[PDB]
This record gives sequence, structure tokens and C-alpha cells, in this order.
Amino acid sequence: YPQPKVLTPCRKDVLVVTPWLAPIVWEGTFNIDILNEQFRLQNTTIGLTVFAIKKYVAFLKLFLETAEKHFMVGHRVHYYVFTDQPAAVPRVTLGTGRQLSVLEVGRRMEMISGCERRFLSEVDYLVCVDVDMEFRDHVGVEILTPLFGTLHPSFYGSSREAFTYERRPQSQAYIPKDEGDFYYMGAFFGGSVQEVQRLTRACHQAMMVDQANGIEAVWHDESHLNKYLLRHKPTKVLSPEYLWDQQLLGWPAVLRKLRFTAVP
Amino acid sequence: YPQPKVLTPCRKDVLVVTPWLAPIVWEGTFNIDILNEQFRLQNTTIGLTVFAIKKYVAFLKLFLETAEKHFMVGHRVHYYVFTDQPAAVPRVTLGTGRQLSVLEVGRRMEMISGCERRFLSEVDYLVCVDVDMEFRDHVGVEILTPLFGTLHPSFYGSSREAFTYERRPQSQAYIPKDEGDFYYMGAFFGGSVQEVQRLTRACHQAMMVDQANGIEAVWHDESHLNKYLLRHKPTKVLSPEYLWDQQLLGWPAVLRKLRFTAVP
Ligand SMILES: O=c1ccn([C@@H]2O[C@H](COP(=O)(O)OP(=O)(O)O)[C@@H](O)[C@H]2O)c(=O)[nH]1
Ligand SMILES: O=c1ccn([C@@H]2O[C@H](COP(=O)(O)OP(=O)(O)O)[C@@H](O)[C@H]2O)c(=O)[nH]1
Ligand SMILES: OC[C@H]1O[C@@H](O)[C@H](O)[C@@H](O)[C@H]1O
Ligand SMILES: OC[C@H]1O[C@@H](O)[C@H](O)[C@@H](O)[C@H]1O
Repeated sequence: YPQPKVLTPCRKDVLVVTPWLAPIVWEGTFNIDILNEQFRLQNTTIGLTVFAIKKYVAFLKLFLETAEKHFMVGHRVHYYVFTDQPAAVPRVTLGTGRQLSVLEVGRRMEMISGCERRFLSEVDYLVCVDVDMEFRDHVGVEILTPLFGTLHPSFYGSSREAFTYERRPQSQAYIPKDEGDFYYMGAFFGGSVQEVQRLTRACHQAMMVDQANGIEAVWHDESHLNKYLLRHKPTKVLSPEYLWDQQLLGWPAVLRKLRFTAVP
Repeated sequence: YPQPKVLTPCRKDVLVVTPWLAPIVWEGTFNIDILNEQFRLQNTTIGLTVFAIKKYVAFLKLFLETAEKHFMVGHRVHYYVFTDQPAAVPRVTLGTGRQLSVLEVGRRMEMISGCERRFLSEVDYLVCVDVDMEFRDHVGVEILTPLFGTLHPSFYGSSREAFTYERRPQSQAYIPKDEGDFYYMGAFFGGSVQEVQRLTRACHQAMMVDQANGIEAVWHDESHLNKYLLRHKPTKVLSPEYLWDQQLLGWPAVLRKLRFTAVP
């Protein structure tokens, strides 16, 4: 492979590492051949969780189809579809080493954290996403790490005072005006099973405290996710390549790939 | 602290992440306040090993004195001085939470890997350096990670064909002309105790194989270190700030700090 050269940065237009030395994942920063070998040597299994409740079942066909094309191809994958309509889950043909479980429900942080023992035995990493999305390009093992969040596409160019963190100190999700690294979106986070269970258990515990005190954070679990990732910093951060809306935001030059996007 | 901004890289003159998403540690890439808190929360202890055999005992006073000023200040530190002259080890006054053990000898990869049980109980990380050096500036927890190597100061601008890897395929340290990420120097490596014991055990095993086959790698343990870090890629790479010789190489603009340098 091309020899990296220490005096020629690959990307000079974007921050590629956080101040706590976590990689920020952009096209041009990783050699996927290297990463694939590292992960295949450990026989890595990746769990992907998606909620499809009521009308949202309609998004599953395109979500699954495009995950088969782009999501961890070559690696073991276990999709977990949480739904109130098990009969509505479309039968999508899967590649080898890939499987799908339907988990009938009848919220997300709770549901992710009481499926606890099942995830620990079955997968090495968990990735938690929204269902009303599609994969358009590679999303692979470059994202994998103990704990990751994703830069919210509307706020990656913003100053922190503008971040819509929870601002009331009455809420467990409270973050002062002068604190904050990034604004992560709730739609794409993950990590090792142990770290995701820690995060979702914390967020759930914090939501219950707010509920008992008669307050809902301004953006619900995303507020708590942001407070958690402030205090427990992620070991990788995904760039907005990993969570985009072309309809609302276009295709800026800074995004060399649009990998996982909102459905119009 | 200053808010990192995703569209303003801190350093645009240097590669700050490897193609396998390991940070390359340069001044300007890390907020040490963040890192210090993370490590102090775990009550981190760092072991620093140094060999001072024969004449090399003379380098210990300045090495230890300047380590006290610059090396992991604020954190727990355990110096391990391997020497053939225990009475020649200078008595240097140490800061709180810091200790020094004198290990009488009567090579390095062997010696590091049979002190195995002692390191596992006493320290969380191990750092292995040459003694004929001095600390001139901060060397702290930014370096800490499961496995790290350091860019050899003479070769960081070079192409791989120029790297003085072992080129004879008869040697365990053999690396083909078209393979190779970097040229790491043997003078500064480390990691978790488990990873350093794995590395030094591998290098030792490989040296014995070469010795049994009547061959010495061209640069001895540095050759084996380079073969190991090719096949087991380091989780952080230190920039040449961490291993420099101002007499031979000056003080280039690209080096904002000279942290650990050869003694003239
Ligand atoms: O009725 C619903 C609402 C939400 N969701 C899941 O939670 C996410 C949030 O959807 P969004 O917040 O865009 O809709 P809203 O929060 O406004 O109901 C969806 O992607 C689904 O993955 C769902 O399955 N059914
Ligand atoms: O007689 C010796 C040679 C080496 N060393 C240790 O191993 C390192 C290598 O020294 P160097 O290779 O510069 O000297 P040489 O390898 O030419 O003997 C030294 O820093 C010491 O840390 C030592 O203690 N005594
Ligand atoms: O301010 C945060 C909000 O940003 C909106 O753009 C987004 O659609 C919401 O889901 C929420 O993340
Ligand atoms: O080619 C590798 C060699 O480079 C020299 O500059 C160095 O002093 C030697 O110790 C060895 O590392």
C-alpha cells in the first residue's frame, strides 16, 4: 500500500483527531485494507440495532437492502430489528455470515440496555441507528472502537454556545454554556457491547431521574447522549459523511463520500 | 477549554493519524488537561525502564533529574534501573508518588520480558528508553496506549526503500523492499504491560531463532522491533519531538518542542 508520509498529511482541510487523541473518521484517513485484516483476524461480529415502530416499518426494506451492500461487508453481522409488527419485517436476502433477529416490542435506551445478556454473547460491537435512512457508500470497520459518536450534520461548523444541548440545570442532561466538545446526533452511535450497555444504562437512569422530577430534556435521548459523551469521551468520532441529509444540506466539497443518509 | 472545530485542523503541516487510525502525537494535537484527568481517574502508574551498564551509569543522574522535571509529572511513576553497578546509581530526590528500583544484572528484550510478574502487579504501562538522553520538555500521558513506537529522527522524511530494515530473508526481522509503514527507533517504545511483554517476548524469541541460524539482524533489536510493529501495528505513534538529536539535526520548524534528546 502507499507509504504514509509523516510530512504530507492526507487531509489538511478538516480536523482528523480530537484533543483527546480520538480519530475523527473521514475519507482519506484510513486504509481499509489494513483495518479489514485487523478485524477479520479477530473474527469480529458487529450487531446493528434498529427500531421500526408503527409506520417506520416501511423504511426497513431499503435500510436492510442497502446495509447488505455497504455495511461491514466481509464481516459477521447480526441485525436486531425491534418492532411492534414482526410480520411486517421484509424478508431480505443476506450475504454469508449475516443474520437478522426480529425482537417484538410490547424507550430505545431502555430496550437496548434490557436485551443485555443476549448482546454480550452474540456480538463484539454494537451500532445503534435510525431506520429512516439508507446506506449509499461504505460503512465499515473503520468506525469500530470502544465508544463512538457521530457529528450532527447541522452543527459540525457551529460554536458551542449554539449547540442545542440541554440548558436547564434541573435536567440530568444539563451542560453549561461554556462546556462542550461537539454536538453528537442520537441517530448513530455505538461501540463495544460493554461500552454501549454502559452508555444506554446511564442515559436510561438519567432519563428516569428527569421524569421523576417532571422535566424532559429538550432533545430527549440525544440530550442525555451528549451529556454522557461529554463526561466519557468517545474513542472515535465519525465525520458527517456518516450521518447526512443531501436534501437539506447538499453535497459539500468537504464530504468526499455520503455514506448513510436520510430518506427523502 | 478551546472548542475543537472540525473545519480548522490544529496541524496541517504533518500527518496526525496513521492509515490504521492510530494518533501520531505532535504538539498541537492534544489537550493535556483532558488527558491528565482521564488518566488520574484510573490512578495510572507508569513504569520507565532504563539500562545503565558499564560506562552508561554516568548518564543516570541527568536522565533521572530531567525525568523528574518532565516525565509524567502528577502521575504515579516507577523507575526500573537495570545495572551491573547498583552502588553507582545516583540518589536523586523524587516527587511524591514516584519510586525507583535498582535491578542488578549479572539482552534488553530478554531482561524486560524475565521481570514479567513484577511489572504486571506494579504498573499499568511500561515505557522502555535509552539512558544516554535527557528530558527537555513535557513527556506525559498523551503517549500512553496499548502499544506505541517512535519515529526514528533520521528517517521520518524518508521513503521506505531507504529504511534500514533487515533485508536478508534468512532473518526473522526480514521485511521486503515494498513493505513498511515507518521506521521506528529502538530507543523509545512502550505500551500496556501485557503488550510490552508480548512484544519483548516476540523480539527475544526471534533473536534466538536468528542466533541459532548464525545471523544477526543489521540493527539488532531495532530490526526485530520494526518487524513486530509492521505485523502488530502500534495504537499510537510518537512524532520525532519524542526522540531527537539537536546536534546532528538542529531544530526544524516542524518540531514545536524537543522533548527527549540525545546527550552531546
Ligand atoms: O413512531 C416512531 C418514531 C420513531 N421510531 C424510531 O426512532 C427514530 C426517530 O425518528 P424521528 O425522531 O425522526 O421521528 P420522531 O422522533 O419525530 O417521531 C426512528 O428512526 C425509528 O428508528 C420508530 O420506529 N417509530
Ligand atoms: O555498554 C552499554 C551499551 C548500551 N547500554 C544501554 O543500551 C543503549 C544503547 O546504546 P548505544 O547503542 O547508543 O551504544 P552502543 O549500542 O553503540 O553500544 C544505551 O542507551 C543504554 O541505555 C548500556 O547500558 N551499556
Ligand atoms: O437541534 C437538534 C435537532 O436537530 C434537528 O436538525 C434534528 O432533525 C433533530 O432531530 C435534532 O437532532
Ligand atoms: O539506521 C538505523 C540507525 O540509525 C542511526 O542513526 C542510529 O544512531 C542507530 O542507532 C540506528 O538506529
